[PDB]
This record gives sequence, C-alpha cells and structure tokens, in this order.
Amino acid sequence: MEAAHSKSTEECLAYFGVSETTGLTPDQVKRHLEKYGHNELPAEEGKSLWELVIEQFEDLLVRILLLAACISFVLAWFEEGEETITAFVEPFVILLILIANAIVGVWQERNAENAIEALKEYEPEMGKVYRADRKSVQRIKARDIVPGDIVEVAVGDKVPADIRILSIKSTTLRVDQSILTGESVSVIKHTEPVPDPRAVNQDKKNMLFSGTNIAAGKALGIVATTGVSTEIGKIRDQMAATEQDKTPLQQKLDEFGEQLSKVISLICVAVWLINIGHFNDPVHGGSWIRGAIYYFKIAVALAVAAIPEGLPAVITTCLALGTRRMAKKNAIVRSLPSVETLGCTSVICSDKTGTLTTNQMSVCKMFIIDKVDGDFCSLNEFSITGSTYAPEGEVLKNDKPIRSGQFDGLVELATICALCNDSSLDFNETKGVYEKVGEATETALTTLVEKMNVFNTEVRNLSKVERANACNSVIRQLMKKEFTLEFSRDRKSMSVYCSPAKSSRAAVGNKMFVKGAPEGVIDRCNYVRVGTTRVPMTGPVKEKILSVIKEWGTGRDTLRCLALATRDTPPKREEMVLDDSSRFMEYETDLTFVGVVGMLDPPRKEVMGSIQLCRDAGIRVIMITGDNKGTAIAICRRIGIFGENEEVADRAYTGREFDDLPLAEQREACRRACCFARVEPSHKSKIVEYLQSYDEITAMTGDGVNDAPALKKAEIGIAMGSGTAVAKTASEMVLADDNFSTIVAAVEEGRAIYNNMKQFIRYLISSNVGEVVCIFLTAALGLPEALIPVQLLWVNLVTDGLPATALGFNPPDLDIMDRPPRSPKEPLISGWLFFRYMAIGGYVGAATVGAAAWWFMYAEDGPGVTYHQLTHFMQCTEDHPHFEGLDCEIFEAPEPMTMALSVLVTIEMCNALNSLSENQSLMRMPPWVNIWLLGSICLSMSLHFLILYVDPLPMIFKLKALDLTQWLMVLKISLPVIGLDEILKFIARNYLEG
Ligand SMILES: C/C=C(/C)C(=O)O[C@H]1C(C)=C2[C@H]([C@@H]1OC(=O)CCCCCCC)[C@@](C)(OC(C)=O)C[C@H](OC(=O)CCC)[C@@]1(O)[C@H]2OC(=O)[C@@]1(C)O
Ligand SMILES: Nc1ncnc2c1ncn2[C@@H]1O[C@H](COP(=O)(O)OP(=O)(O)CP(=O)(O)O)[C@@H](O)[C@H]1O
Ligand SMILES: [Mg+2]
Ligand code: NA
Repeated sequence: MEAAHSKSTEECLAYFGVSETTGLTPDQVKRHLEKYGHNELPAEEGKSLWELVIEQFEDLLVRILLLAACISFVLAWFEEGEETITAFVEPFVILLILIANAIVGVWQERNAENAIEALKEYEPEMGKVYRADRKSVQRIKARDIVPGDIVEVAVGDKVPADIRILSIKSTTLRVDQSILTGESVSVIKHTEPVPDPRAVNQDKKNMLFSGTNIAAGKALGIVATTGVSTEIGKIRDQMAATEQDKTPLQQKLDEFGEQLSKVISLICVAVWLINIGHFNDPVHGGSWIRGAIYYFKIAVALAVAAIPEGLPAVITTCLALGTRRMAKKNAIVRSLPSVETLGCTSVICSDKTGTLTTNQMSVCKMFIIDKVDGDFCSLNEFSITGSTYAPEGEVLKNDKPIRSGQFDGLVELATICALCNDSSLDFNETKGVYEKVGEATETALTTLVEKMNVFNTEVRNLSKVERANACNSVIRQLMKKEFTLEFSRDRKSMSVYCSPAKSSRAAVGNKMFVKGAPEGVIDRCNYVRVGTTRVPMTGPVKEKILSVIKEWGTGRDTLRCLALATRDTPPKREEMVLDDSSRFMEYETDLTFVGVVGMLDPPRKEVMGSIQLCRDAGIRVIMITGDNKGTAIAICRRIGIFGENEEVADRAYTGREFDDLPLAEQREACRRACCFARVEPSHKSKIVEYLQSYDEITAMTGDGVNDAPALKKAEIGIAMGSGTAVAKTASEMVLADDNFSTIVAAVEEGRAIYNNMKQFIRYLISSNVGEVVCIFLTAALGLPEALIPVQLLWVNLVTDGLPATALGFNPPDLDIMDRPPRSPKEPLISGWLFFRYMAIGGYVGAATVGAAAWWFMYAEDGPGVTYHQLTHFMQCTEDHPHFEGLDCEIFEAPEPMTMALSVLVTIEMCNALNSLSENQSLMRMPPWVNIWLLGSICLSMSLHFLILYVDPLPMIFKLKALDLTQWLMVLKISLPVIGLDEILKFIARNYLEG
C-alpha cells in the first residue's frame, strides 16, 4: 500500500504489478488479500451485559455492600420463624439498591455511542472494480477491495478506499471531502503527481479518500491503501490509541472508597480489641454463640452506615437537571460527568471563523490605481456598506456616495469579481432573506457586484428573486467563460479564461481574470491598470499597493484582501493544458493589477465580552484560524485575545513556525501562546498534549473527522451544532449555535453546578461519618443496637436524599467568574473542614446513642439500669434473677430506636441548613435563601412521620413517639448542632481566610 500521491500513474501500476485495462488476477487478489487483509475497520467492542454488571459490581463500595447484603441475608434465616419475618427486608433492600445501579449502568452505557462506530457510517457496502476474470466492471463488496485493483467511481458513489487516480473519464472530477473537514465545497481532482511526499491531504489533488463522496464526474483509479491504513483509517487508530482519564470527582470518589474501606476494617480491628476481654473472663457458656451474630449483624450496620448510598442518585439527578439547563443556553452536553471538568477548564482553544466570527463576509473596501506618473502615485480607495449578502448598500469616496460607473478601473474590478467567481446569490421566500449559494468569500464578491452595478442598469423595477443576480448576470453576458483554472494553495489564486460576445466587446477578445492572495498575484503583475489605460508596474506603485494591503489586514480593520488582475493577452487556447494544475501559475503571469478588495468576517457580538469573562476567570483563550498570522494577530487584538499594543512575537505561531521548533521550545510556546495562524493536520492534537503536560484542563473545537482525534484527547472536545456527526460523537459538548460565547456560558454553569454539588456531597459524606460513630460506640460499649441498617438506609436514600438534592439548587456565588479555575487536585474535605465534620459527626454519634440509651435510662416509659448495667443486656434470660427482675426483651424495644433515629433525622435536617454555606452563619445566609431546601425538609419530616404513623411501616420501622416529651427530648438533643457548627464556623473570623 504505497504513498501514491507523489508517484506517477505508471509508477503505482508497476508497484502492484497490475494492468489498468485488466485489473488484478485471481491470484493477485488472493495474495494481496492475505498480505493487506480485508478493506474494513476492526469490529466494535461493546462488551456484554454480563461484563457490564460485573463492572457495576467492581466498585470497592458496591462490593462491601454485596458482602454486607450476604451476611444480613445469612442472619435473616438464623432465628425462629414468624416473629422475625421482616428479617429478609434488610438483605432485600440492599440488593435492590445494588441491582438498581446495575440496572443503570446497563441502560446507561447501552445507549451511548462510540465515535469509532460512527466512522463505519462512512464505509460503503459496495464498490466497483475491474479484475482479470471479466471485461465489464464488477460490483463487489467494498470489504473485499484490495490495494492494487482498479476501481471505478462516479457521481454519488461513496469512495470505498484510498485511491490514486489513474484517469478521469468525465470532463471534470469533483469531490465532497467534507466528512474530513466539513466544508461542503466540492473539490476538483487531477491526475499528475504531487511532488512533496509529506503533503497534507488537502493538497493530494490526485487522490480519492475512502469515505468522501463524488460530487461530479467519473474516474478510474488504482487502490493505494485500504482498511486501517487509509486516511480515515489512520484516524480511527489515533482515536482508539487515546485513553481518557476519569473525572477528577470520579477520581476523588474512587479515592474516598479506597479509604472508606481501610477505616472500616480498622474499626473492626479496634472493636475486637475493645472487647478482647472475652478471652480471659468468659467461662465456656451457652450464650457464647449468640455473640458472633452480634458482631456480624453489627458489621452490616457498620457497612450501610459508612456508605453514602443515596449520593449516586443525588449527583446524577443534579447533573441531568444541569444538563437540560445548559441546553436552553445552546450548550448540548453529552456525558453528565463532563459538567464538572467543564467547570474547571483552564484553557479554551477555539476555531475562529465558524465560532469566533460569523462567517458572513462582505467587502468593505476597494481600491484601484487612479494615477501613476513618475514616483507620484495615486490610488482610489472606496468604502461599501451592507453586512448581509443582501444587494443593499452604497459605494462611497470620503463617505460620499458614488456612481461606480464613473470609474473605469471599477467596471473591470467588477467584471472580475463577477466572472472569476463560482458562487451566487439566491433569495428565499420562506424567510425572506438573501442566502449565500457558493462560498462565503465569493458569494460576497457577487454582493459587491450588485451594490456597484457599474452599468447603472435598472434593477429597482425588479423583484427580489432576480435583484440578486441582476448586475452579475449582465456582466456574464458581455464575456464568455471558456473555462476556469481552479484555486490551489501553491499559487494561492484562481483565474477564468474568457472570450467576448462577437461584435459587442471583441476589441481585444480573449481575456483572463484572476483573483487571489495579494502577494502572489501582485508579483505576477508586470502592469497596473489606470482606468482604461495600462502602465508598466513600477517600484513605487507596488509599494503603495502593498502598504494599503498591510494596513487593511494588519490594522484595526482586520480585513481579508483579494488582489485582482487580468492577463491582457493570455496564451492561446491550444497552448494550454487545462487538466494538469502545475502550469496554472505560469498561465497566470505577466498580469496587470486592476485593484484589490477587502472583506470582513465580523466577530460575534458576544465574543468581545466572553473573551473578557475568561480573563476574569483566569481561563486562557487560544485562537486557531487559517488567516496569515499578521491578520491572525490583528483579529486577536480586535476581540481582546491581545491588547492593541501588547507584544505578541512569542505568543503567536504559524503552523510552519511551530514545526521548525524542537519538542522543547515547542512545549514552551504552548503554555504561553494565544494564537495559531495556519495549523496543519496534527497540530490540534499536539497542542492539546503540551497543554496537558502543564496539567491544564483544555477545551478544543472542531467538526471533521480530521479533528476527532484532538476532540477525543482534549478534556472537553467541543463540536459544532452544524458540524459532522463523527465530530459530535467525539466531543463531550455540542454548541447548538456554534457560538464561542456558548462555551464560556457553559464553563460558568459548570462552576455553579459543582459548587452546589460540592456541598451536598460534603453534607451526605459527613452524616455517614457520624452514623458510623454511632455504630462504633453502640458496639464499643456493648449497648443495644441504637440504629438499624433499614432505618439508616431509608435515611441515606430518602430523608437525607431530598435535602441533599435541594442543596443542588443553592444560589450561585456572585464572583464565580472572577476566581481562577478550580484545581482538580483540590480535595472536597480537608484541614479545618475535616475537623468540623470530625466534630459534628462525633456529636451525632453520641447524640444518637445517648438518646436511645436514654429511653433505657432516666425515661418515664420503660426505665433501666441507671448504673449502666444495661451494657450487659446480652445477659438477661440467662441469670434472670441476677439484677434483672423484669421482661428480658425491652432491649428489643422500638421506642429507644425510633429515638436515636428521630434525633439523627433532625440533626440532619439541621446539618443540611449548616451546609447552605461552608462558612457563612445562618444569620448572614438564612435558610429561606433556598425555598427548596426548606420545602424538602418538610417533605422528609412528613415522610419520617409516615414510617411511624402508618401501620405496615411501623412493623418494619418501629412504633411512634409521644410528641411532648419523647419528641422534645429529641430537639434539645439535635437543635444544639446548629450551634456547635455556627461556633466552629465563626472560627473563620479568628483566621485570615474568608
Ligand atoms: C464516611 C464515613 C466514615 C466513617 C470514614 O471513615 O470517613 C473517613 C474517610 C475515608 C475520609 C474522611 C473520613 O475520616 C473520618 O471521619 C475519621 C475516621 C474516624 C471514624 C471512626 C470512628 C472510630 C472524610 C469523609 O471526613 C472527615 C470530615 O474527616 C473527608 C474526606 O472525604 C471527601 O472529601 C469525600 C470525597 C467524596 C476524605 O479525607 C476521606 O479520605 C479521603 O481520601 C478523602 C479526601 O476522600
Ligand atoms: N475563491 C478564491 N479564488 C482565488 N483566491 C481566493 C479565493 N478565496 C480567497 N482567495 C485568496 O487566496 C488566499 C487563500 O485562499 P485559501 O483557500 O487557502 O483561504 P481560506 O482562508 O479560505 C482557508 P480557511 O477556509 O481555513 O479560512 C486568501 O488569503 C485570499 O487572499
Ligand atoms: Mg478558500
Ligand atoms: Na475529549
């Protein structure tokens, strides 16, 4: 599979040893097929549900829960039947929870979509070849196409492989290579070789790329490469080779579990030690077996107590909402987890024209040579109005409107803009707007024509659907467009050969109209036109021409300049080979300068401002365009990337410059650069690598398969709403409106979503900290179970869930975009915050245990050993006549449990309020700042009473409380929390960080 673009048509045929008129022989096919394999991309890897669930159960916590569920399930079968009945609820609930998550991962992933899978939508099922075993073309499955056999394609055919073109049967071959780039503008292909072996696809003018479509023509080619070796094929490899890290929250979360696990086992260790006496005092007795059940059933309590079971749901319900939210702001986010990382974007690389600008061109300045005499030179600058492609505006000289016709040089400038253009205008009725037909910079040139109808032809007496191509059409009737030498990046220009209409303008007859980048065309001009006369180009006139060119493109105008010229006596037709592009530059020489035109691709209104917020936000911004660097810089200044007088030398690079650099300085340039002029194929992927070495969260934009690898490697690939489907599938976010401003807005909701997200996480996680202390003490003391897994569970999923997801709606700080982007390594809980929940938790742990124990001691509804003998409640039915003297089952009393729980519940609806703000007291940040937070608390409270007052729930979750004494007890136990926190919160004034 050679690199055919540089080799001749004969070279490639010889290489594979194939006959153009015969094709590969059955042997050749067999051989080639074995060596290069089948012409397709490797199959997809969508591992089964079994492999899914297995992963849905690969989390260290989900495991710990599974184990716990088992122990509970095992215990749920160990005691006499009837009275126990509910002891199948504990294991059943846990499992549901787990199972439910497993049910999520399955439906979750199953509806996803690999960007690689999308590529296969580009593989045509069939192709057409010429093989030795027949004379007429064979229509075989693309899959079986091989390097070396002759392929034939025509209009509408999807190119089956990377084909070197041998001969074009039609009069012209045009191809839509958009799926690579996105530009729908078909491209003309040729047959002669392309010298440079390191040429970028865009210049492989004799090549057909697997995946592209044939816009016009029919051609014959020899397959150069196939499968994974094809251009789109190389890309698939890059995209598969690329690995993407976990969201920093997912990182921090996994870490939490990695530690949550060690502590748990550590506790077990400690507990075992606190009750190590059972080795030197327990005389072999019967009850010495009902003790293991204690440790086991307390282990499951320890487990559901340590895990934030509801957290997963709170987070996704939060992100999903934030998602639908960002959507209204035109930011389509794919993959919820991205919302976070988006909030942390350090750098944003944005393509210019589509998103930073509008891609709505319009000529603002023209200029023709007015006078050349000696060193004395005089131009004829003009100005034009009208931003739309709408034929509405006027040409002015010194702000004074003018009749274009009164100028000769202009009538020409006009003819050229009209003839050497493959675009047109069109007026639609649906939305009564004038729409661009061809390419933006051309469709503009036509607009320039209408607005300056040189001949003064009557148009106002015409409808809109004709007013569009009125003056343009007239010019097309004074000259005949024989053929056109298309544009190519070598000569950076284009011409059209023309002959007049007999006896109407046959003065000189055949003319050649060329437009293109100034530098090239001007050098190729030996004469300048001054009206109807011509004069030899001279040093001064040239200098003047250029100077105004640099002003217009370098100055504040930031305009794209097209030099315009004609070849007065073009070569004779018979002397031109119109099918091999290299000779075009030669055919476009000895030209006569007839004037340049400047156009503008206006920055988007909101851009100027958005660029600013990023500055406030400490988010660097990098422009990636196709403009010559000079103009690149100018534009960067016009929008604020750079300061009108800021030094940029070291901050702007052209793709070529960047290449001449060694990996070293190449990385430097990246941490400092803000502008990249003419970026070649791989630059986006490299720049993203460097920005990553400096640990920067970067955002790239792009829309073709060409950019998929970069969009995949970037932390947040950003696709255009109007871009390709492969780009979209490669990106985490899609800009419905293609607007840069949408990116920034998004970054913002990001930062907001996370801030709230950060608190409800802290809220839940801390509770779990305290729940555990309860379970620890309950065991360390030997005291009867203060809280049960089932209760805990309900709490962590429901009672605490609702206020958690309500905190999700906390109002946004006001300086969110004035603070630098959050460091990914920034932990959720540390230092003094660790200390606080360190305390709060400890508090709820004592408050919860004490409360339940209280009902046992000092309570007027079932008193107990105020001497702390309850500690041996295990020993009751044994030595009943010991110190008991009462019912040996009060230890299984429901009230004492509904006590410690109602005290937790409240302590949580309380701690939930302490979480509205990390450091601001409630007298500063009152609870009514989040009506939802209050509304939810009510919903949890009534829900709490639902498990007490109902009748079936009571059996599983105990019997109710007395409201005046039992409940008030609860309050004087919980309510104090708010104080404890406000106290530790106030400690923020004794420190220096606010
Ligand atoms: C959740 C419940 C419990 C009981 C737990 O063990 O959490 C520890 C733990 C694993 C961490 C700690 C917990 O440490 C303790 O509570 C001290 C142990 C004493 C209790 C035993 C009684 C004898 C977190 C919870 O709490 C405080 C306030 O100290 C804060 C933070 O967690 C987060 O930022 C949450 C990340 C989602 C982590 O230090 C975290 O370790 C990390 O790597 C982090 C960065 O994750
Ligand atoms: N249709 C056309 N024919 C001839 N020259 C053209 C042209 N459109 C533009 N030019 C001139 O040729 C030079 C380059 O054209 P090229 O096609 O590489 O530009 P481009 O800026 O449109 C790339 P990008 O689409 O990435 O912005 C331009 O800078 C301009 O001066
Ligand atoms: Mg162009
Ligand atoms: Na990505």
